[PDB]
Amino acid sequence: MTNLQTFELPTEVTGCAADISLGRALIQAWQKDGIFQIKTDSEQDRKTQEAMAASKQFCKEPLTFKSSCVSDLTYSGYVASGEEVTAGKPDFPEIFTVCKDLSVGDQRVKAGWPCHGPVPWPNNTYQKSMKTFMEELGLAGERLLKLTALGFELPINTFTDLTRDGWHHMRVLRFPPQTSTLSRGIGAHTEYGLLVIAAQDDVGGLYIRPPVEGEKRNRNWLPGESSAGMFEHDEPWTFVTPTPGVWTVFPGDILQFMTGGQLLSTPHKVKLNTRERFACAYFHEPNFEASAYPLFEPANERIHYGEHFTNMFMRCYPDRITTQRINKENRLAHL
Ligand SMILES: NC(=[NH2+])NCCC[C@H](N)C(=O)O
Ligand SMILES: O=C(O)CCC(=O)C(=O)O
Ligand SMILES: [Fe+3]
Repeated sequence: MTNLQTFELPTEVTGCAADISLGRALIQAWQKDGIFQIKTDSEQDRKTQEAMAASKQFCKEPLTFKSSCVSDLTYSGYVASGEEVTAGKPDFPEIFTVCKDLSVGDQRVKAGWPCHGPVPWPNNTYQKSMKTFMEELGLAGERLLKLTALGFELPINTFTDLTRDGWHHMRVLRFPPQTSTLSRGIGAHTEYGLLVIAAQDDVGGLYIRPPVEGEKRNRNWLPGESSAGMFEHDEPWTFVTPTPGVWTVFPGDILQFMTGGQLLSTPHKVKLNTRERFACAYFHEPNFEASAYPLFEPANERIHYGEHFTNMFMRCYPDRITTQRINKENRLAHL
């Protein structure tokens, strides 16, 4: 809580002795702190700062242009400050969401799969910066998933077998400065996939909740057990202090389900600061068609990830044209 643990990942994870020891240490760090940091090399750091710069430049565009970067096929594109709701309350960052960039010629888009479509990019320079960043983030996610399997003494590709053509996506965020009566950036929530890899500038605002002995956690993938808003005003909340040259990593709903709670989907929230805050949250996700399964309970329960993703994003954006078209064309009922 006072100081987060920081790890260096190897370029390749093969299953050697050092890989197993590192994977164990990563799991223990999650089980104690709910989060850890990983050191970035010069290339990872450059691509991070390049993405932040593109984010700041895009936010300087007029609102009428930013609001035009929307799609009714995919949730990729702009989200205005105040548009997204968490636990019914408006969240206040402006966001650009980057999901899998699929042309209208892609077979899944022609088949009308929910959430599948081309990103409404503001320009190609912004596109190149975000795609390059997400390639680098994906390499880290695969390393982390192999180390996580090794740390549980599972076959090395237990999780990466679910992430071939994974539904990886990213939220490019700018939080506005606070007012005297409003400091809620995003309410307490958990993410939906396997891993969250996050970067931030030096302003500060992210808080996470570590595992708490005796504290039962809602299973955000079940009806009536949303994690949105839970524990929001009760300690403990660890401040994720801005630290140069690191990314933060914590698990999502799928890891909690697959490990039977031995890993918890880390609740987190953002408070507005006295200055605007830029951050990027990347989500290393299963394939949209993947079905996650219990690893430690020899059980019929499954999570169809794509269904979880679509359910979650419709609850984030009930009035977005993407949500309207899913309802109008029964795209989720179809799924
Ligand atoms: N699309 C997201 N990842 N949103 C993160 C914030 C929480 C989200 N509004 C929810 O209700 O679950
Ligand atoms: O602001 C951050 O660092 C993370 C924001 C976040 O949790 C999210 O967008 O899901
Ligand atoms: Fe989040």
